Amino acid sequence: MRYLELAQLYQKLEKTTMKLIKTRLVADFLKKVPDDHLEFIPYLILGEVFPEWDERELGVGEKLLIKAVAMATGIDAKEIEESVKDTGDLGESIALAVKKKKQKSFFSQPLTIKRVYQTLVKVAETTGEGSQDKKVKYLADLFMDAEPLEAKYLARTILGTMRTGVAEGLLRDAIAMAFHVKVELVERAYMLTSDFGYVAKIAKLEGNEGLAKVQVQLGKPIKPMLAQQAASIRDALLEMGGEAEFEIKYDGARVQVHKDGSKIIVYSRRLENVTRAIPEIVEALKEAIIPEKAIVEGELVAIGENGRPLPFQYVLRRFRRKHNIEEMMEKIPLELNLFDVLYVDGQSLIDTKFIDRRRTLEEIIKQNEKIKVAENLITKKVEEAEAFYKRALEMGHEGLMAKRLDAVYEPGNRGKKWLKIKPTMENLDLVIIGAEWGEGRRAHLFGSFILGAYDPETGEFLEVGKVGSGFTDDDLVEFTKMLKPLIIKEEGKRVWLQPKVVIEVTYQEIQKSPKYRSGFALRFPRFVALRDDKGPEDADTIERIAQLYELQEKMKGKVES
Ligand SMILES: Nc1ncnc2c1ncn2[C@@H]1O[C@H](COP(=O)(O)O)[C@@H](O)[C@H]1O
Ligand SMILES: [Mg+2]
Repeated sequence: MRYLELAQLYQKLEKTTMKLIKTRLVADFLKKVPDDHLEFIPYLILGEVFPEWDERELGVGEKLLIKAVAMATGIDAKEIEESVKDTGDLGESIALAVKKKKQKSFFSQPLTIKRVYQTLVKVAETTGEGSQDKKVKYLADLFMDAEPLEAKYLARTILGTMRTGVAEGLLRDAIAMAFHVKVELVERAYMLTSDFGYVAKIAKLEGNEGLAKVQVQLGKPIKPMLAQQAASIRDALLEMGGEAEFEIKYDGARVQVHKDGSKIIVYSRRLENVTRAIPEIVEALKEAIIPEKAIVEGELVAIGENGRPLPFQYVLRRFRRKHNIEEMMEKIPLELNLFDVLYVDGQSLIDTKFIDRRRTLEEIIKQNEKIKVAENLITKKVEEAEAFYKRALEMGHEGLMAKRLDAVYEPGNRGKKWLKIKPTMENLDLVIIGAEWGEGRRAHLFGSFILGAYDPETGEFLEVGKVGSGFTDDDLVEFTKMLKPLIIKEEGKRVWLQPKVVIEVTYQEIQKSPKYRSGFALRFPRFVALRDDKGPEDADTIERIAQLYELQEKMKGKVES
């Protein structure tokens, strides 16, 4: 299949604002894709080369890209740069360079999707000595045969700036539509493997039966099972049927570990491969995990000099690797509190009752300085769990998790099989979808941020509030530098932003406002932290908010006596 057909799809996608039309376009295209392109085509359709959990990345910036295009077209980098000043878009200017290339090298050897994909992969894997020059050459080889339209999309694909309105929801729907399979099964398989390519392939070749048989695949992250919040230990035990597994709810960053022999991959909550950020934990895991193959997950916690937990922000700091891992391992010691096992030696435990998974976890983990098994208590006595809860809080943790003993693991689901019990309404993790410049001496900084809750089915982020409290001057400076590149529209003090930054905020109250489309509004939110271990698509949803609203109202309804 020619890359031109894919470029033509991108163009059609950009020419419609309609999700249903986009779904159709993508589905029709998926139907034409050769079977051996299915494993990667979904990502290319999203304008990405690899799944977010891959670790591989094209180490190509605007300059290197321009250099490759200049090399491929015979047009000076400066000229391409000067073109951007008139076009306002590098993609369009690259298309022009390629269009002009016709004068000196008129015939192209038509780009195939296969060649483009294989090239991008080679580029990403070229990190050796003179990786940069090699990447320029691979890309130049590609742009030499590109048609203008193709070049524009190849460029945006390389830069990660593709703007097709295709989100995971639409891609899921497109796969279901293209191969006449149940969207629920496409979703089930996606929650288990986080791999749209894998899911699409199976959908096409095996249909529903195949999708229903999909099991976790070692190395591919499983979307984490989430939890609803209960008002109290008592309420949690009641919901559980009178008995439950209780565990300390550790305040750190959730990670998922895949082990194959001595090979370890650790994924963060947003499924970023963060293995490289925590070498000491990886080493500890090779030792702590007994079975050759396993997938387990836990809460990675920063530990202070007094042995108590440090703020979870410290763990997220470790993930960003802004300082040398060497210094940070010293400055920010970590401990991983494992709380689930989803696979062991070729056997998926997703459909295994929790009690068996926990027993397996206890059996498979030889705890060490770094790797621990979450402390638990299985009880039917509210007072026992309450004592455990009190202790969890005195220990500096968040409270307790209560988990149904007979429940299977539900990838990506925020059900009631796992419940969180805390002393306060949990903070919301929302997407910054806009901001407003501050006033007076703060006019050069964003001083307020519009928060959006993610909508999976639609892919958009609906406004649920505006936070302008809790940020120190430095926070404002940092967020302004971080968000300026995301501006997509500006109007007075108001700026609209690409939905990419998730932040945690407290709120005085969740209000059910007829006002906004979301139906909700947060009363006086306050900044708590940057939650970059969560992608925009991992942010709290309207449903999550509605759930907290119900909890809030349930408690207000109980006020007095
Ligand atoms: N023992 C535990 N079991 C499960 N989740 C835990 C535990 N300790 C801390 N956590 C965190 O609590 C969260 C509960 O689900 P949610 O609040 O929906 O993210 C998980 O995502 C983890 O980050
Ligand atoms: Mg947490």
